[PDB]
Order: sequence, then structure tokens, then C-alpha cells
Amino acid sequence: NRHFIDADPYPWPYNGALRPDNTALIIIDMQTDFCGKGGYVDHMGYDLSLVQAPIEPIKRVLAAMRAKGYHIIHTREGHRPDLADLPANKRWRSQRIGAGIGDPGPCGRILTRGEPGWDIIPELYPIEGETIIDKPGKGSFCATDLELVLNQKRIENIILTGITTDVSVSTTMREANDRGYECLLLEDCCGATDYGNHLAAIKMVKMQGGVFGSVSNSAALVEALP
Amino acid sequence: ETNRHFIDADPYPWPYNGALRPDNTALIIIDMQTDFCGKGGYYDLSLVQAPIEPIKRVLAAMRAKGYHIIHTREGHRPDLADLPANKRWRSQRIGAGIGDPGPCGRILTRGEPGWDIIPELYPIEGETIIDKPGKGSFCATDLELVLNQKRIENIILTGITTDVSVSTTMREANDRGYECLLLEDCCGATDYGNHLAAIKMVKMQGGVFGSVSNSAALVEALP
Amino acid sequence: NRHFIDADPYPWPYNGALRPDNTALIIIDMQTDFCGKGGYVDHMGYDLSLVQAPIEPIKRVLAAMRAKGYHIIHTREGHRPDLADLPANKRWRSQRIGAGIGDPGPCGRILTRGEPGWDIIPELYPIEGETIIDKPGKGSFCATDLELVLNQKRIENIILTGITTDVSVSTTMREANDRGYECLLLEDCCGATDYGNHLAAIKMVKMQGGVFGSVSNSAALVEALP
Amino acid sequence: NRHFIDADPYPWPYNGALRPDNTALIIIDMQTDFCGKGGYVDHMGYDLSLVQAPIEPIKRVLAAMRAKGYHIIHTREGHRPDLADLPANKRWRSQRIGAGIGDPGPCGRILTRGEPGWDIIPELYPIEGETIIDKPGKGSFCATDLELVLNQKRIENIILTGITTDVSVSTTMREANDRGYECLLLEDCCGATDYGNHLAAIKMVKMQGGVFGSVSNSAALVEALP
Repeated sequence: NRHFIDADPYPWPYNGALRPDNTALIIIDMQTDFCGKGGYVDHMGYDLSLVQAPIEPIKRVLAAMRAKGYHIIHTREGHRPDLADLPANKRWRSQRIGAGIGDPGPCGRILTRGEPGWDIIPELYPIEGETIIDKPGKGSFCATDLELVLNQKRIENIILTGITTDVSVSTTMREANDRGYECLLLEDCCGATDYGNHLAAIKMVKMQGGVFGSVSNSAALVEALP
Repeated sequence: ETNRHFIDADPYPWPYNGALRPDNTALIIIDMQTDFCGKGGYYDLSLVQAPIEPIKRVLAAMRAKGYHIIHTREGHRPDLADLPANKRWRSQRIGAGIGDPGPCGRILTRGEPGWDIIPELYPIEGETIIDKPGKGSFCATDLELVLNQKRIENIILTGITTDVSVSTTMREANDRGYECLLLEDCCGATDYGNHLAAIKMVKMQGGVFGSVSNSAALVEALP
Repeated sequence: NRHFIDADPYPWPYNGALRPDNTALIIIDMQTDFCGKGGYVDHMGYDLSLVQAPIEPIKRVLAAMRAKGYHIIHTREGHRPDLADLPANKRWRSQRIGAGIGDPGPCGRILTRGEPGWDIIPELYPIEGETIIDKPGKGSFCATDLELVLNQKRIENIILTGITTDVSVSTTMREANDRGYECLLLEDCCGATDYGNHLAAIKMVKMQGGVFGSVSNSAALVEALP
Repeated sequence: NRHFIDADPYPWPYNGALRPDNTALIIIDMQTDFCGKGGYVDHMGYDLSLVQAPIEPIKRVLAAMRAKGYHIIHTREGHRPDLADLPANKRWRSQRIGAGIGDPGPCGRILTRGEPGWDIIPELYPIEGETIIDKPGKGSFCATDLELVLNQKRIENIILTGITTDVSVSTTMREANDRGYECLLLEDCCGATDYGNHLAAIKMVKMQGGVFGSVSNSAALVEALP
């Protein structure tokens, strides 16, 4: 029994092997630091409405996938309080633009694990049974146990959502795809610091017959999810 | 006194800390392979051929000053043991099936003439070649191990395509703490707008993936 | 200018480049689950005195290295409460011998993160500025950020201590060594489920001119540490 | 549909899911450098009879597993001819004992890819369709594509053979086990530089209800292989 989600450039997953047991949702970096007042992204002066836009669509996808027993994974980008996992270049760049990782702000130390700004927003909070990946980079595979977790759960398909489209979401999709995972990006469930870069990161997926996977949207996914 | 040097770059002069030396810096030339950019293989080559002469100039300058040089080739073992099923299916669907015969041999298959690096940018002895089964040069390779034994800190990225293997390689390197410079006239893509956008993505958030420069600025300031 | 610790089969580190800035202590898995009453190792019926023996020697090494400003790393083997990072074989084997990972015991769920038995023992507890690695396997590199952290700190030399000698300690040493790190095993600062396997894991290091590194002891280290 | 091989400490694989499509033999480092006159191990003065002993048992296992269509994997430890993948400590230790990696010997440059001494021995040579892993370390996973290959082949179970028991074989088993692969070590199909270390590496597997997997022998495997 095959099932597909209408998607561009091909119906997804490629082979129609779409089941709760072999499919995970990943919700990438929906943290106050990336989409809320007083955090990292706000300190850089970007338009928060672009990264808040995906909240309600993700909420709908999350509710549907929880109700149908799909695996749910959440990521949080951040650093130990001792900053041992913070590259010096990453830190310096953030300080140069007045959004220093580990520096005090209105929601605590920016992008620092255990601080209020770093946590996942309440609207998309994890519940019992859902894996949280704490990552020190943009890619969710680099220096984490995500791959190990996917393999123990025998996950083949990944549905990607979160922020930002062109940074953590795209990097995560590229890493997953290289390792053979079959990935669907939900375009209304991501957002970026620049709308043009958001659209372009989406278009990049579709080139060469779906070089990184395929693209769909929250309504299409929720309507056809088995 | 200080050995501090910078290349003019956007959004910040690179490398961030000015620690720019032959011993801690590599050029990487990504996937300049016959099937993707050379006369015959695997219609429009113009956008992926454009970077050849700028890369040639950067390569010559960095060789002359004793910098580390690294080359990549995307490809698969001839038995296709390292080829994901989704990757294969997609390539077949668009009539460019990995491992299938084409005019320069089996497409994206190691040891085939089309898969090799173009003669204009061919490696010489002492330059490491990374053979990779994915877009990112770190995934399933020994690149990280090699960088670490050479104590490389700074990487200058060139090659094709800007938005696929180049960008992915830059993101992987960046996440691991490497300080990366993308040379915008030394890369190209299948779609010029995606090329420009992959470049712009580097610069956001004060240089989220590193910084961006060009062949002339590099050659003018390389120590 | 060069400094060496007396060690077998060669004075360590190989090149004498021994400094606080390029050297870390790692204290592996000194958790109640591995060395205390009521935990995983106790449930399997092994002799706790073998894995408690290293506590005082480690304490001495830790005090000396803290006082001289060396980087300090601690590991904890364990699993998320949802057990997503627990391989099915690992779990089955632990259940078959009556020491089931995730199953309730006198110190909480065995080898489960957040449970009392899982935490590092108070005698060797981390202080601020010391990195903790949470690992789902025996090797400290597998599915962790340890390599990322070592690289940002520019660590070249690693001094290994903890438990068990032949399992997590040896595996960690082998991983580190393969990646080019220069490793010293402190033989009186480790212990095992079997004393003979402890001795054998130590001897394995020394073969082929120090195939995994070199071997010393707490007193030799403390006496010559720069 | 379940099938088991008689093994210690438990019948293997744990769940009986033993099939040609999900099971590989790995033959580790059966190269002239490790078991032949004039190579690396011979230069260090170790007794070649210990590392030659496993050749006939491996030959039998290889023949049986080829005849039944199981996946076959081979490894070779070695270095790129420019030595870009050779750690400085690894090189220094090999030079100190008169067996310098990359230095000329009677079978070519020691442990250097493309040299006669480095190649797999004729008695156990690969045939087409059997993946060869070229590794710069002891562990077959470190800096290779082995994990990617195993995952695309959907391999779950690995049968380990080769040399040396306590170095490359044990390291590879520990890496695989940590990632959730189900591993069987064939004790008569490995050997080491020290017989006691060989026996101890085997015994280490069996502790804690099969901490690294299980242990059997060539005859038991061949008799019960489905």
C-alpha cells in the first residue's frame, strides 16, 4: 500500500513508502532566540514576522503527526554555558553585529543552553516521547546523535520544518539527503531572515529532479498524511 | 611584528582574526569534473565554465606561495555500494542515471573518463583529492581527518555548483569551526539566480557561513 | 620547553608538547550506575571494589590538573527518557541479565538521563567551566560533540581515566587515537568488571610501540605535570 | 523465520533475524603488512604464526558466505601515498620501533596504499561486488564510507574476522556495536601480536551479557548459516 504527498518536483516520498513507523517530523530551532523579541535574531534587526509566520502551520502539522503516531523530533541550536562547543569564529561574528552568543540579553545569555531565550517556544513545546536534539551548529547531524536516533528508529523519511529556511533547515536537509534519507520540505512551515533567500533555498531543493528531496505545504501534508 | 593578514571580503575582512598563513590555509576546488563542465558529457555549460579561468589564477598563486591545495570529485564506487536509492532514482527519472553509460563513460562513477577533474585544473603531487559520494565533502570521507592532521584552520572555496556541493561543503566546514571564504567568481551553478542567492546566504547575520570575496582581491592580498 | 611524563612504552606525550592549553583530562563514566550500589554494574553482580578503586587516584589527578588550568572533560553514558538513542540489541542484552536499561531500580531508571543512578558521583563532580559529554555508546566520540569541543579548544593531548577500562575507556582511547590525538592512560585511575580484562586493556595500549598511546599512573603524572 | 548461530554469551543474532540480505562478513586487514614476511608486523618482531592461524578458518567462512549470497566486506589499513591521512604520532611510533609507515621495505612502502605489502593476501582476495574499505585508522568506521555503505545495504548484522584481534578487529566491533549493529566475533578467525591479548579481547565481548555482541567459531557458523 503506497502513499504520496503532492509535492514539487515529484510526489513524495519517491517510493510511496510513507508510514508512521518509518517517518519523522523534525521541527528545527523554533526557539525565542530565533523568532521572539529580545533574542539573537531580534538583536540583529531582522523582521520577526518572517520567522513567526511558520508557527501556526507547524502547529497544525505537529498536531496531525502526533495524532497519527509519527516520530517527532525537535532541535535547539545552542551552546554549553562554558562555551566549549562554540567556535571562535561563530562567536566573533555574533559579537561584531551586537548579538553575541553567550552575552547577556533580555532573555538571558544569547543561544546559551538553559537560558529562557534559548528554549523552544511554548506554542511548539515538546511532549513526552519526542526527541530533542541539542546542536552546536546549523546542521542537525553535525556533532549530535541525530543519525544514531534515526537509525535505531529505522526512519527513512523526514519532513522538515522550522527556521531559518536557508541556514539550519537547508543545512539539515543537505546532511540528511547525503546520508540517503528522503526529505520533504514544507515551504509554509519555514521562514528566513530574508524572504528572497527563503524562496531561493526552496527552489534549490527542486533542481536536478529534486536534488535534496521535494517540497510541499502544511495543508497538503495534513490532508493526505496516512 | 604580528603575522596578521586579511583579504578584502563581504561582510568582513577574511579570515576573521587575520591568521592567514600557507601552513594553516587551504584552497579547495570542488567537483570541476569533465561530465559537469568539460567539452562533452553526462546543454548549458556556460555558467559552470565561467569560473575556470579565475580558479586557474587562484590555484597558480596559491601553489606559488606554498598553500595547501585540496580537490574534490563527486562519484560512486563502481559497484554502487555507496549510492543511496533515492539519489539513484532521481537521476534515472531525469535521464541522467548514475552508473548508466554516457559519452564519457558511466555517469558519476569513479574511474570513468567523464568523472575525472578537467585538465585545466588538474591536481599535482602533494594536493589531496577527496572522493565523495554526496554533495558535502565531509560526509563519508577522510577530509576532516586530513584537515586536522595538517592543522588547517582557513578554507577558501571554489568550484561547482555554488548552491549544491560548494554551499554544502561550506556549511559542513563552518559548523566544525573552519573559517571559510567563498570566491564568488570562482563558482557557478545551474541557475544564476541560485548562484547569487547561495552567495548572499553566506553574508547574512554578520557572515553566518563565513565571508565572500573574488579572485582579484584574493591574489592582490594573499601573503 | 618540552615536558614528559614517565610512561610505558614511551615518555608521553611523544613530542613533549605538554601544556595546559593543549591538554585535557577526561574522566569517563564515574556514575553510580557504573560504580555504586543499586546501579547497572551492581545489578550484574560485578565486584564494586574494582570500579571504586580508581576514585581517589582520579581525585588527585583532577585536583592537580584543575590547579594548573588544564581543560577538564567528564562523560556520562546514558539514554534519553524516551529511549530513542538506545539500540535494540543493547537494551535486550541488558534485560536478559537482569539489569535492563530504562527499567526501574533502586537508583531510578537504569542508565537513563536525569535519574539519580545515572549522575556522576559527587566525589568527582564537575565544576563550572568543565565540559560534560552525554553519550549513548561506549566510545565518547560516537554520536557526541566531543571531537568538535576538542578541536575548538585546540586539544592535542588527552589523559584518560575512569571506568570501565576495557569498555568505555579503551573504546574512547581507540577513537581518539585514530583521529590523531595523543593519549595517556592512567592505569591506577581506571577499573573494570574483571581485573584481568583491566590489565589486558592496559597491555593492549603498549604493543607495537604504543599502538594507542602510552600508559602511566596518577603519581607519575602529578609529579611531572607542568 | 528466526535462525541462530550457537554463540557465547547468547545465540546470535539476538533476535534471530539472520538473512543474506541483512548480514555481512567483514574480513579485517588480512594484508601482507599484518601477516606476511617483510611487512609492518614482521618488522616489529612479532610471531607471524599467530596472525597466520586465522587464514584457513576465514577461507572456509568466506566460501560459505559467498555461496549463500551474503554481503562480503574487506578492509585494508593504509595511507594515501602522500601521507596526508597519517597522524604524526602514528608515524613517529612506527619509526621508533623500526617499522616506519611510508618507509621502504622489502614489500614496498610500509602501510602505504598501492604497495605490494599493503594488499590483501591472495588466499582471501576480494571478488567483484565485495566492498573494500581503505582505512587510515584501526577502526573501520573512522574517516571512511563504511557506515554509509552499511546503511544503503540495510545491513544489520556483522560477522567479524581478521587481524589483529585486539586492535583493528576489536576497534571495528566496538564502533559497529555503538551504532546499533549486531556483531559476532569468530574467535578462530582472528589473531594478535600476543596470544593473551587475543584471548582477552574475545573475553571482553562476552561481559555484561554480551557488551559488544557475541562470540562463535568458523565451524559453528558454517554449520548453521541459513
